[PDB]
Amino acid sequence: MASMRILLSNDDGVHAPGIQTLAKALREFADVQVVAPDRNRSGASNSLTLESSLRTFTFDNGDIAVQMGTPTDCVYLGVNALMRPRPDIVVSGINAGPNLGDDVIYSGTVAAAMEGRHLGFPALAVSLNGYQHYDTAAAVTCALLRGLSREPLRTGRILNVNVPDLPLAQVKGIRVTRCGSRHADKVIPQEDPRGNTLYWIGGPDTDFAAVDEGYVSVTPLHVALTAASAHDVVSDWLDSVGVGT
Amino acid sequence: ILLSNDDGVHAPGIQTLAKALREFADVQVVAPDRNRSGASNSLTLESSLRTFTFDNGDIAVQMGTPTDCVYLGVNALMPRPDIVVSGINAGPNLGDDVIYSGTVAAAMEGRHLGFPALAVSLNGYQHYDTAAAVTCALLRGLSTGRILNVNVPDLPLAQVKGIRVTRCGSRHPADKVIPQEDPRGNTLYWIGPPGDYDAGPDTDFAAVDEGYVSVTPLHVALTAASAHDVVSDWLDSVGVGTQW
Ligand SMILES: [Mg+2]
Ligand SMILES: [Mg+2]
Repeated sequence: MASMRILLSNDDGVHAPGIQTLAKALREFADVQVVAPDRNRSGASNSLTLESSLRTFTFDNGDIAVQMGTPTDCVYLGVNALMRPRPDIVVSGINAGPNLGDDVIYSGTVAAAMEGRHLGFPALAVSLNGYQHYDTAAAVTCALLRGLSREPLRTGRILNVNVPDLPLAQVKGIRVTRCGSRHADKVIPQEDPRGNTLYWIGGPDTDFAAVDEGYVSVTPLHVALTAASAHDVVSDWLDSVGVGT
Repeated sequence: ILLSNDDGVHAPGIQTLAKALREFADVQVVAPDRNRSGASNSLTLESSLRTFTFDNGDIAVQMGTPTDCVYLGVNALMPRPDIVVSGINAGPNLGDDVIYSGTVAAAMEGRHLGFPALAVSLNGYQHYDTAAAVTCALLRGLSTGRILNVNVPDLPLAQVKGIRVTRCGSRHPADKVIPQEDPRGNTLYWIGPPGDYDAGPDTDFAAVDEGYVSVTPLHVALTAASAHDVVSDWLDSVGVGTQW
């Protein structure tokens, strides 16, 4: 029953209908602090903005927008400075458009969640497979948060949630999925004065399939980029050709 | 060699590397037509990407991503390269940022396509020669399915101490959040170390602090660590589809 501290961010910026819908739904049963970008960051790199002062705007309701802040900037500032006591969880969304595939790491929605993966509860990244039923997506997120406060799930990770763009009553249920994959298939030029020649035009368990079949898709993600297997197969490769003239 | 980057075909880091590498190896430059450090690094999956070709051979993909430059370079524009390299970046690529880095991304498209790949970055602004020298030394190797991720101190080559096989950190422990004001009184926040330290003994972060070339074997993480049943059981135990 008790009040969970939620850091809410996104990719689409403080004004987006997705984050503002979710925030209203969440403020009914949780303490919500919005720290989001000052603009829509679709197509924009994610990174922590280091050693460069970030200006902070405060809205009437207390939402805060970070001037030129990436989704990771917002999460970093929210976790370490802007939400006191420190948030229990980071929620990122609701994003306008899906976040499916192995390409999700390059998305700002996932990136914000990823930045909040070390908190008390695993981070949620929430995307709507469209632009209409934010209500459905906000409902699915609430169910998830209630569940986490009931029986906690292991931290250090994120759940990537994709919600079909459907009325709540038409959603068939929730599946635990794994990410899909979309991609040599390059084509030919067609410029009117032939300005250039070199051109391009570039599973039953995948997240794509569950969403297409009308289900909420939940993919558990973690970041691990090193093998102890690689660490010394290049270390003995380095000490092979050491210092010498 | 296919040489690309994140900061553009005219970038100092890539030009200094392409010149130093043209000593030992043959290089084909395919890089974005503009600085992309602020742009997303995914492939542009369903559009027609124009290319520009300079007198020296260099190719610039118009509005290209760093991965686009590797994909479009290999399977459409360039004999097949021996090693795909991602030019000397202006600025570090340390810890969590490697997931987000355009420089790292370009190397990643390389090994997905099935090539050896190198990504290199300068922790500063001045000593591209130092970084080029380090890369040339490294490329001079016996001439893993993982990319090396290399970070170089911004020092004259003679001031550089060693070379460390490192792993990635998350975020630097020394990087704190420091509240500030501007002359207008606006509230501002500054992320980073107030001076000097305390980094993980084996991390990419640590090496650079101590004047050492960080080299990390790398592969991006979209895995679950087979934690699919852990969550599957969690949705059954707690009512998540109940209230509808
Ligand atoms: Mg977005
Ligand atoms: Mg760059």
